[PDB]
Amino acid sequence: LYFQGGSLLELQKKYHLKGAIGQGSYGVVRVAIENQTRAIRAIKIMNKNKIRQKDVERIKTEVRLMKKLHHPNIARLYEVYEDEQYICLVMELCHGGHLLDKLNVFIDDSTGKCAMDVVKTQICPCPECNEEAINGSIFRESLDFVQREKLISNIMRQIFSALHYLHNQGICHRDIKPENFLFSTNKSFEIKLVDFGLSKEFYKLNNGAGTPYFVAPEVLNTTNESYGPKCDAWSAGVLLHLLLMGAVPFPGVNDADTISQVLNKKLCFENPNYNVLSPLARDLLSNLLNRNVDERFDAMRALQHPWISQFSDKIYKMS
Ligand SMILES: Nc1ncnc2c1ncn2[C@@H]1O[C@H](COP(=O)(O)OP(=O)(O)NP(=O)(O)O)[C@@H](O)[C@H]1O
Ligand SMILES: [Mg+2]
Ligand SMILES: [Zn+2]
Repeated sequence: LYFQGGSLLELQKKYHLKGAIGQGSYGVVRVAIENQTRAIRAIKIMNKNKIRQKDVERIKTEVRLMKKLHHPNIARLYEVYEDEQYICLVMELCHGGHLLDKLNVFIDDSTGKCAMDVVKTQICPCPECNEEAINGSIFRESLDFVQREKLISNIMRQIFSALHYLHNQGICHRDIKPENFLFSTNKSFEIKLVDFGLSKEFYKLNNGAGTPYFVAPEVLNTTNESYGPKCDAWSAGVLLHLLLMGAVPFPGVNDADTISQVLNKKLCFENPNYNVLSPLARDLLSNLLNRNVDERFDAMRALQHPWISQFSDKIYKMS
């Protein structure tokens, strides 16, 4: 666990450490102010001793990848600092909380339809969030059918943008799920992918999983790593289904039950329940949650699909 990082003495000179914005398995993530720029960062602190007591390879991979990636929907990793006991990762700070922190998705009992509320989250202790909170006024905003599809489509555009980029960089993510996306702020719906712990470069697959709800059947049905990045497109489809329908398509009582449903369940988007979706949403869902890998969309095809693209590629300015 050596990352060729700077010294922690340098870290404490360069950054002013503030309050926690999360806790991982190996330490906290703290807001930090870069002294010379006033940039507000997240510093992820990981205890090397606790790591060693498997995740070592995953961590080196996550760090090496996030450091080299440059995309507006992927959290940047700027700098690494370390000593014998700690790794400190200076990254882009997301103030808005997890996808499902801000988006409240549930089935409305009276109509049987999925409902969505947007929540103003109170997670970040940074100076900017502090300032806005004490000067401002607050809640839960309910979204109609049109608002929901527009917002969800926008979310999916960002997820597929990130995936297209990743796949073209030759990286399979393998853990696309709501928890791994954070909102940049409370002021917009910009999202960032913040976790690469299970990621692998294509050229290393088979060189010697994910959260069950979101894992593709071909991943579950393969002894080794003989599968492609369309596994990520499937995971994104599962995320989309949850956002649109209020529940995952394979809602097992436990992991074993979930794995069986993913493997056995042929999704039929001609079940009358999907009448609640626009024809385009229905069609995008069916093309992401296609068990036939050859036929399933990749990120590019998802991006070109009219549910995502229909307000783009215009000629005359009609606004
Ligand atoms: N760039 C960031 N900006 C803001 N918050 C972050 C950032 N990165 C991580 N966090 C928060 O820190 C928490 C822990 O990070 P995480 O990457 O989950 O560590 P972990 O040990 O992998 N825990 P888990 O993923 O649950 O097994 C996350 O839930 C985020 O809410
Ligand atoms: Mg993580
Ligand atoms: Zn903040």
